Amino acid sequence: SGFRKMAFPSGKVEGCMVQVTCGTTTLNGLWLDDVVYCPRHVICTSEDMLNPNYEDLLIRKSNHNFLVQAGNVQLRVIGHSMQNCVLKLKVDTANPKTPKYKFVRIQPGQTFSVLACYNGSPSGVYQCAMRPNFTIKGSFLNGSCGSVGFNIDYDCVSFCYMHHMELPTGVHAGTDLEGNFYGPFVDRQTAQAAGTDTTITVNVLAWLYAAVINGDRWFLNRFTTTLNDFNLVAMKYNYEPLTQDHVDILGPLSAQTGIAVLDMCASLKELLQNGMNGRTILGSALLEDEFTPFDVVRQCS
Amino acid sequence: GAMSGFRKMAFPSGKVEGCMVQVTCGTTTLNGLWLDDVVYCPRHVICTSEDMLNPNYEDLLIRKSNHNFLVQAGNVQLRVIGHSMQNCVLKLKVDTANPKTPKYKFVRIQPGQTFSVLACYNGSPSGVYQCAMRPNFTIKGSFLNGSCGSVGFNIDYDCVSFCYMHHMELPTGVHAGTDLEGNFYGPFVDRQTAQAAGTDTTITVNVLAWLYAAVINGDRWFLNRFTTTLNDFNLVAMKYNYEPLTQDHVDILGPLSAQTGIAVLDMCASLKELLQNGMNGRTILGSALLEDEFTPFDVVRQCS
Repeated sequence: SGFRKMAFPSGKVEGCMVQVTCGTTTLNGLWLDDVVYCPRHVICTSEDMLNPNYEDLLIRKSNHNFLVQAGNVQLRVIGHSMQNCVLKLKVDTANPKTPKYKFVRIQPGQTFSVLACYNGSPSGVYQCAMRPNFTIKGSFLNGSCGSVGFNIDYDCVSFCYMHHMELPTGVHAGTDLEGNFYGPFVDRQTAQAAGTDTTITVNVLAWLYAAVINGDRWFLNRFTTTLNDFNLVAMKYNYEPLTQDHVDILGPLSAQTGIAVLDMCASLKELLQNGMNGRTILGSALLEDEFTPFDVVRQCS
Repeated sequence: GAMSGFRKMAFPSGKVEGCMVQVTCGTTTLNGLWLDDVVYCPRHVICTSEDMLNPNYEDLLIRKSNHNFLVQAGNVQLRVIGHSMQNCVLKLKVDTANPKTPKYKFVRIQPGQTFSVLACYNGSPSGVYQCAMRPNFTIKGSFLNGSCGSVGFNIDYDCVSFCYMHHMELPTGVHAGTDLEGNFYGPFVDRQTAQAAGTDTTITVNVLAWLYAAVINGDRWFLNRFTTTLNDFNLVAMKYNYEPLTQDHVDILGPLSAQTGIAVLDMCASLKELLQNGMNGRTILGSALLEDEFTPFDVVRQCS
């Protein structure tokens, strides 16, 4: 018993963090083999910040304009190229601490750990979900530009996120490691705001399944609902619509507990319309939406 | 501002991951911490499930020799060359100093203080979380199976301060353990006897620190124009299962009071009203709950 949110152990990623400086701009970089990956906006001046022509500005940078520091060791930049919004700096030394890794793109609702860094130095690690509006909850004190998000499967680090900007609403926005933004954001200094956020329904259902596996069953009811009737109610509460894909993903939890997904949906519907009525689920008075069905299957099954 | 949407973070766990090993005595396997040439682990590794009701640790340990302990670091077996018990911790001297030993210290913490736990199974790190030692001396730990020997720590400028080692799971799912000198936190024993955590309370000084952080960040909706005496606040707070606030706690909040221009007792009156009204929809620093696992030490440092 005891369902606590956990980040992946961050050691494998800590070994990859470096400091990248271009002129007056300093941020974090990820050093894998002989390449350092970082946000392409490291090359921006205040003059450039509004409507920059990145590829044109970059071909006019000499390698030595890039200062890469790994601890007390300076790495020499021998090449540079841009891949979407990510800058790739080829260095003269392969990182001896490079773990087994892959670059993956995640979907909103999926979870990962972020190793928050400042000036190439790891500060802390936290677990989070990509929100349905493609932002990540977090402050200026939860890491700066170039900090990365990842999952670990067996001994392999799957890098899924790189922080590009902190928005004014206490959330950050960024890209995958191939430089493709998550969400309708751009790497320019312009008025950009996160869209209205919604609750990740499939994760709340996974969390209710976690509560059942842990013997917290007070909210279970005898009813079922259709997927359409549930979605009609859920959307009135700013919950994401549930898809057949989400129903399929919850399949193993349904089979393990003997509670069909649309049976658990009827429990959630009752919780939304009537509240918790002075009760808790897994010791919490609020419904948790940053645990995926896989996080539940991994921690307790 | 700086803390809008603040998320609690654990310390980067790399320096501790390099210290985790698997310790086996007969049929019992758990985690050990390898620092220099010593492996630290719960002394109950020498117990069977049967021994756990009434273990006589001195009698069980005298019967062991160095060769009864199997220590594995990855795929490498470490040779045990000595063993001694220090309170509830077993110390195994090994023939190899850990080359990954970080700069470290052993410290004993107080209830309300925070630390990170690197949850491990069979000497392998599984996850990391941030927590506080509860006022009832327990920790709200992971779902679990074989995490005994997993440790709690803080990191200050590349020095790891080890403050906790997991020993037991209590019937309420919470965890109990010791410091790295083997002294239990709370009135618990490394024995499978009827042991129950006392009623847990909210860490008031941490909630107040969080409210000051919210004010520094321009989130002021919960403030009121009242002040309270320290005793009137404690009379109300205790009705809500909040820890009583002491003059030490009032002193600790001093720099936050000076930075915001809000006297501690003035913030106390605001908390008293929050407890009365509740946070039904509203958020503070982007969170729907009153946070009690963020200390004044960290708020003062993050809000210079």
